[PDB]
Amino acid sequence: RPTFYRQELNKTIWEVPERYQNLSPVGSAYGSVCAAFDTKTGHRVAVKKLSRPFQSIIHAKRTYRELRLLKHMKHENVIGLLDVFTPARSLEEFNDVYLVTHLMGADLNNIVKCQKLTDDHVQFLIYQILRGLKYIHSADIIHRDLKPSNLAVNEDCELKILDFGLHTDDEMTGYVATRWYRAPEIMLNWMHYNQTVDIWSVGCIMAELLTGRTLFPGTDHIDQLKLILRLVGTPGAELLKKISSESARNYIQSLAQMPKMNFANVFIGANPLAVDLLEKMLVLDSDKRITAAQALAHAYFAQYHDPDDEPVADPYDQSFESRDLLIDEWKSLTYDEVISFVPPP
Ligand SMILES: C1CCN(C[C@H]2COC3(CCCCC3)O2)CC1
Ligand SMILES: [Cl-]
Ligand SMILES: [Cl-]
Ligand SMILES: [Cl-]
Ligand SMILES: [Cl-]
Ligand SMILES: [Cl-]
Ligand SMILES: [Cl-]
Ligand SMILES: [Cl-]
Ligand SMILES: [Mg+2]
Repeated sequence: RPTFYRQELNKTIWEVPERYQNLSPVGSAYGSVCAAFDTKTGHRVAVKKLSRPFQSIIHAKRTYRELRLLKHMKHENVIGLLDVFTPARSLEEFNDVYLVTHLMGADLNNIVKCQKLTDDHVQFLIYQILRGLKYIHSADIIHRDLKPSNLAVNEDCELKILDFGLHTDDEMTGYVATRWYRAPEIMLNWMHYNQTVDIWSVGCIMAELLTGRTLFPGTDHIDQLKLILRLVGTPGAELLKKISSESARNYIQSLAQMPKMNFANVFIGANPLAVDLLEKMLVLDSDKRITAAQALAHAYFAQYHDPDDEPVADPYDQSFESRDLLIDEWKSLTYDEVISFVPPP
């Protein structure tokens, strides 16, 4: 067991192993984050102290869920776990959880907002998102919250996916980027959704990289749906059959019918191969959207595609999600996962 030291930073007590030095507050409802230098590995890191991890059954289960998922992710284009620790010496005194990851600088917002992106840059950035998603989806995990602020990028244009969906009603209301990248079937709860909700998000992000503008910046759920249907057309009977809410089907049928637009007249001047790929991602019927593995083999990525270097994940057991436990049982499971952690090479 390492030696810990305590300190108060911005009205919060931080007790961490000596290896972590020069802690500097950088952000704060799921927890507080400090930047630090990890003397063991030489990396600058983010250290997150979880806020009230075991205050309710819901919170204790969410803590366990986040820890299991971060321990599993081992891929160049996905954020991984460098360390996890508690200053507790026993389950009896266990109350605080700290998570350690690589410190991320820019996100994709800083890139698209204030940079000139060639088509070659768009190819490489979207390639890396799809490479990470093929890995994530192979474990039957759905990200659910892909958007530019959840994509870290460095000076060499290398990309990592972070901030897995693990949101409230108010946070999705109005003119907010938190909803602009969501597939319509989950935005309006049309049906039980698949992993291709993430592919819809990738299409929205690719369109924005190519044009410098948000694809579907709706002022509310209904305004955003209208923008979406103007581009991809209104649903045919085949998809309407798959929508569960009779009220939702009723609402859809009240709209005048519209054909799919010509994407070459929307994304003027774009690489024709990029246009072709967007038409395969931005399909209203989620059964018919291209998958991550299929998209990697698309001719738009011929420069980067290497089928011997696009790995899949080890199997991921999520049976706990249907389990009904007490706070102290979720807490004990989390404790076991903290003490069994093995750091990467
Ligand atoms: C590339 C730059 C981003 N979009 C902007 C969006 C906003 O409303 C719509 C949605 C798509 C169907 C047309 C209307 O365009 C235009 C071209
Ligand atoms: Cl990482
Ligand atoms: Cl503790
Ligand atoms: Cl964003
Ligand atoms: Cl990175
Ligand atoms: Cl439903
Ligand atoms: Cl058109
Ligand atoms: Cl597992
Ligand atoms: Mg985020």
